[PDB]
Amino acid sequence: EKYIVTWDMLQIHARKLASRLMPSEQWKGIIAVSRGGLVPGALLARELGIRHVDTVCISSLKVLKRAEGDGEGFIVIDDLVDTGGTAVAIREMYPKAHFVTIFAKPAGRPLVDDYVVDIPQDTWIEQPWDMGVVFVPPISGR
Amino acid sequence: EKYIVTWDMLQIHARKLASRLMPSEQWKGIIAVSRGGLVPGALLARELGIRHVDTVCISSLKVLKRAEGDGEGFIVIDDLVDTGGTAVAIREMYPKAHFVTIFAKPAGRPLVDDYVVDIPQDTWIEQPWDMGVVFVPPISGR
Amino acid sequence: EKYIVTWDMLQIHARKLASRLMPSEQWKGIIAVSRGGLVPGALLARELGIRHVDTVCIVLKRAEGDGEGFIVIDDLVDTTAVAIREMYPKAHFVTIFAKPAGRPLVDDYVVDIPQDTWIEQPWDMGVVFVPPISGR
Amino acid sequence: EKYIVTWDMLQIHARKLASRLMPSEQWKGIIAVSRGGLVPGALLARELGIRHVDTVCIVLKRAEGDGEGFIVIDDLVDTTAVAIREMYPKAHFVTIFAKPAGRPLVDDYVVDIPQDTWIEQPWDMGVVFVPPISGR
Ligand SMILES: [Mg+2]
Ligand SMILES: [Mg+2]
Ligand SMILES: [Mg+2]
Ligand SMILES: [Mg+2]
Repeated sequence: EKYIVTWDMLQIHARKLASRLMPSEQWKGIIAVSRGGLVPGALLARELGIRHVDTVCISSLKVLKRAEGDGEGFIVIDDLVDTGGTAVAIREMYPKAHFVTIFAKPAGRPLVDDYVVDIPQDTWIEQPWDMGVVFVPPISGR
Repeated sequence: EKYIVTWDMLQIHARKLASRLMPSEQWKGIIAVSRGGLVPGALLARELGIRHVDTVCISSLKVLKRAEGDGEGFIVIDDLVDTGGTAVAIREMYPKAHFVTIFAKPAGRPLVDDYVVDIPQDTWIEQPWDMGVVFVPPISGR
Repeated sequence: EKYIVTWDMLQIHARKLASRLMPSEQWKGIIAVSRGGLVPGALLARELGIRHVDTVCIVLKRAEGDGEGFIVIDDLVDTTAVAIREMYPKAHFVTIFAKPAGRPLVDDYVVDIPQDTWIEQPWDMGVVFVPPISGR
Repeated sequence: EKYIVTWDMLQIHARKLASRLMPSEQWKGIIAVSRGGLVPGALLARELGIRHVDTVCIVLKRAEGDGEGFIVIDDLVDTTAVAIREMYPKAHFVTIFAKPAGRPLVDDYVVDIPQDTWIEQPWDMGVVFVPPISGR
């Protein structure tokens, strides 16, 4: 299937994830996995009152940029987790961080500490930053 | 739970329902149950190329306004179906129509011919026409 | 150049029109012009608590009467406004948008748009994948 | 009176800015000003295919260098723009919106808003139940 994630829905899932991260005081900062985790990370930062937001950039492996530390007291966030991605690398670099994602495919579940929505292994997900509102012809030309 | 239905999502569900109603040629018109079925009915009419759109109005029972006929060749649409509503009355008035809804609670499933999304019996659903985009304070005042 | 109307924006306009139509009690029902007026009509129905909503499809089908006590609504008015005007001579005719040529044909409208305006309504659109500007 | 910015509108503005920043190849990375510049930054990152995104939190945390080859982005610019200007003297400083007092502080921006403009960003909002205008 093709799972469409709209801006409003991503915000709903993010607020639900933020609620599970309370109390906010247990966190010192947030490390967003670029580029997928940037928007979810910004939403979490807004909800938790956290201003210390950093990034970790990894082309597949090549660490372009890395937030310092072991992730203790930090939340590391990405948009989706599955097998064959960068989840293992993230856990090795920040073994002390709380790793969360918005979405998770079956194979990615054991790689994160928490997530919001379950996605079937076979489902393609379209994120809002990759879409736009445009004219769509009607299904029937009647 | 509180199930939030955004405008974009309602449109996605509606297009998916329209796809199941193809070929369009098997339909002569659409009868929307007011007020819940008005928007879904307008979306279906746009997708199927149907311009003959009528309404059926029923305060709970009192038929304020009724589209004539027995529903043969017509699609009757409402937003949600459950027990204790007007589903039985609709089937009696237009026994020959194709009754569809976007959402269905377990108890309402056997009352309609087709629907798109399953909603738990205990879940409250907020439709987009009842909402708006407004300032929301952060979960944490940190 | 395209004048895009999103669901959120349409809803904001319909609510401005609703507040102008208060008190709701003065109305018997709403007649939506098919298909453009269906969504604006449903929005007014919700805001004004009006359960009696009918339609006019032009004449494939038409609501009874002369529109007395009724609000007739369409989405846009350029130059049907006349057919409605003569079919429901006693109705309060309103639209969300109005182009210069349609302004005198309605009793009220919310948004003024230029005559050459290329407007796209939200029911004709949708959220789809859009290739990035750079292929990098 | 409130100037509301929806996700859809912000995205349209970010894409206009992206097309102005082509070719993407001329850039090494993007430095987003926390937290306002995080979302506009992620949008530019996607449109320009830039994977190197860093942040400056003001100084709780700051990206290395003098901004050479980098795009520094914030959401709005009134009167930090100066701190950035001196921290990354060689960076291309851009914002989505700009109030009159902030205009000369940035190298480029997309939308001009009046100095008394009360702007609300989409990350501070959400879809919630809104009582109908009539209780009928
Ligand atoms: Mg990702
Ligand atoms: Mg209903
Ligand atoms: Mg029209
Ligand atoms: Mg800001």
